Parts: sequence; structure tokens; C-alpha cells
Amino acid sequence: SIIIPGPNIVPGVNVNRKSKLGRSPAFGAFPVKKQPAVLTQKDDRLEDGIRLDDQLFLKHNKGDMDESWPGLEAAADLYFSKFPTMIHTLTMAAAINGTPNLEGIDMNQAAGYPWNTMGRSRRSLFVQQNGIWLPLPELEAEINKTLEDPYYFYSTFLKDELRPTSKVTLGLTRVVEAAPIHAIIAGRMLLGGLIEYMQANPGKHGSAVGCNPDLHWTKFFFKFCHYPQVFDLDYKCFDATLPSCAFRIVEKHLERLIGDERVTRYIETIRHSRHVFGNETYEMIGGNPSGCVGTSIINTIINNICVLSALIQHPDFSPESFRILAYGDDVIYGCDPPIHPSFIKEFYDRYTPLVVTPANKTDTFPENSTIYDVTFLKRWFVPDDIRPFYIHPVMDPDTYEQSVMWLRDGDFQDLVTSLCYLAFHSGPKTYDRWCTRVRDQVMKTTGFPPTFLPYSYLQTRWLNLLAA
Repeated sequence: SIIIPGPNIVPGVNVNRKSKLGRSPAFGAFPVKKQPAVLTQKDDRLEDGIRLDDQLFLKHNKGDMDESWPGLEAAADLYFSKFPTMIHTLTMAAAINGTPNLEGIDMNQAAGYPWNTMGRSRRSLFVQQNGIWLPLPELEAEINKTLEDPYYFYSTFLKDELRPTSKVTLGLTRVVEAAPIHAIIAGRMLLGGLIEYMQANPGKHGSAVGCNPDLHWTKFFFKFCHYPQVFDLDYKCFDATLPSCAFRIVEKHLERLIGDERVTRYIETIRHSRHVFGNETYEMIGGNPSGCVGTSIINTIINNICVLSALIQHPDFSPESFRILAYGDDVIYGCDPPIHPSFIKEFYDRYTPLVVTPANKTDTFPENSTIYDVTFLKRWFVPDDIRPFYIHPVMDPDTYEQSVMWLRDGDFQDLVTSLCYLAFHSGPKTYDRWCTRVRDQVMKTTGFPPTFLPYSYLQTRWLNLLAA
């Protein structure tokens, strides 16, 4: 991306500087590998020589690419050829209240700039009236204004989350960019029919967006197991390296499919975004500001175009003999005959700003990889022991082991119950170890262990949801 600093604005946006995370009663149940990210310069855990706000944008300002590399326009034509030839828009009412395959506006999220500086919550900008949300006139005016002549600021916040301890001391905390509510609804009107269509069939068009891993892991597994090899393709700084040339190609195709000229100038505000960080402002040329389900769809589409542009360079590529599955920067793919990830890294290094690296941190990719080796959405594909035709999404243990040791504003028992749905896919023995180790630590702290959903209950509910 390219960062262009702009003038300061008054009033600015109040940046979060106080974490809601704190140690849970289960703290110490597992070895401590993570701590909450540093949110303020005065945090004592920060290494003495480091400026926190400088660390937030290290991936950015490395450059932007405006010209297409070879195969990019051809790969996009191939990818979009499978789409319906007329994608519909959504009405403002459907964009606010949602559809069966698009969720309604979440009224508890912040409204973004400039509503936050005006003290106006998302809920204050709408009226609920027979169970249906309607915009207030001041917000309806900004929506129509954004559709016709978009101009709005993303709000930059610090991500309040657990980080590996070395990232805490180095101040390598991540940024969240919240789109304003009027820009979100306008984008849902222009792109919500595309989002509706894609989310209704997860795994189609190389996109897992909108999937439910408990149900769709079995579907994804059998669409990939027929390929002898399936590979991870991990990126470095994918959000920062997204080039303008990819955005312009997606604009041309989405405007053609949707048949509305306004989608190009809306997506142009994503490709060339404006941001407010406290009292400071800046422009980001290239790169992905996130903050939207539509940007997740756009990022996933751009990832499919970029991987396909490398795949078509291989002599053995066939249109009928490849499959990609992506969610933003997270990708797995397979081809018959196989096309090795090193072939993609070679093409990426020569023609593109994309940076792919092996998952193992090695200087080279694994020589062979199957559906059983890949990681997708932080989960492995593991067939059930008793019913091998059902596939478990097995989450990385460090996620729920570290997460149970920290708590936010919610009740601790509610956090434990929500983690049980993730942990139990590891199997009855690994699940019982996790429950037992949490129980022992909470017993030392409060003397009264929390309750855990039995493995037989979670497994029965999982099988019934797959057998329906």
C-alpha cells in the first residue's frame, strides 16, 4: 500500500487504550504463551525503546502496483465466467434487516465516523417499529449520499486481543478499521446481492465466506479429497500488499455483472480509502481496510484471481481440474496434476507484490501435502473415528487453551461453554484433558469448578446437524 498522511481533524475519534481482557479463574491451567496486546504507550510490558503507534503500520507504505501482471486479466475472466450473468442489488430495507443468507445490521457495533464524535450510537440512528429497523432521516440522507458520491472515513482502532508474548513486548498489536454505518449500508445495497448469492453456497467460486465449519467441513473435505495433493498457501502482509490493479479488475467485472455504475466508485473508496486515527487522518492507496463482510468477499475474490493467475502459467493446468478454497488471506488449493506452491511463489516473486511463505517457516514448501495436512480457518480436517464420512474441524489447541485463561466483560461460565463447542472436536480424550485441567485450576482459585458440556451431548448434536 501507499500511505499519504493528511491534516489533523478536531474533534477526533477517541481511541481505545484500556484492555477489557483480564486473567480468568482458569489462568495457569496451561503454560502461559499469550498476553493481551499493548494498547497504550505507557504499558510497562512494552520494550523501552519502542513507540507503539509506529508499530501499527509496519506492513503499510511499501508500495502499490497499478498495472496488471501477466495472466491477471485472463484469470479474472476465467473466475467470473462461472458467475450468474445478472447479479441483483439489495433494497435499503434488505440491506439493514438482512436476508436468509446475509445477517442484519448488528446494532451493538459502533457507528463509525463522524457519528462517534457526535455521541451517536448505531442504535440511535435507527428506529425499530414492528420488529423492522428503519433509518432515521439524518442517516438515510448519508446513505443515499454515499451511494451517489461516496466520501467517508474509516475509524482506526487497536485490536484488543491476546497476542503471543513476544508480540506484546515488541508492541506488534494489530489495527481494526471500522467502516461508518452509512458506508456499510450503501455497500450492502450495491454488493449485498453478490454477498447473498455467494454465502448461500459456501465453497463455490473458491470462497468459504459465510460458512459454518461444524457443518461445511464435511462438504469441503469431499470436494478436495479427490485431489491427491492439497496445499496451504500462506501470505505475509496480504491485507497491506493488495494492489490497485486487482481492485480495478474486480470493479470492472462487478459493475458488469451487477449492471450498476455506482459499484465502481463505491469500491474505489475501498481501494483508495480515507482513515481517521485519533486526531490524525491519512489515505491508503491499495491495501484492504476491512471492516465489512463485503470487503471479506472482495478480498476472497482477489485472492482467487491472484492464485489463478499463477496456476494458469503452469502447462499442466486445466480449468476442470483445480479447486481453490479461500477466506480472505487464508487459502488451500489442489490441482490434478499437482501444481506445487513453490511454482506459485516463483511467479509471485517475479511479477507481483504478493509474498507467500511456507507455513513451517522453512525456506521451502513441504514436498507433499494432503487434505489431512492443510490448515484452514485455524482448523485441521480430521475424519470422525466412528463415522469417517463426517469430518471434524479440529482447532489448534493454543487457541482455546490460552483463551480460557483470560476473560472480558462477560460471565466466565459463558466463555467456558462457548469454548466447549470448539474443543470437543479434538476427541473425547483430548477434550477431557482440557476440561479436567481447567477444572483443577478453577478449583484452586475459587474452589468451585465450572460446568462443561459432555462430549456425548456435543457429539450427538453435531451428528444430528450433519445427518439432517
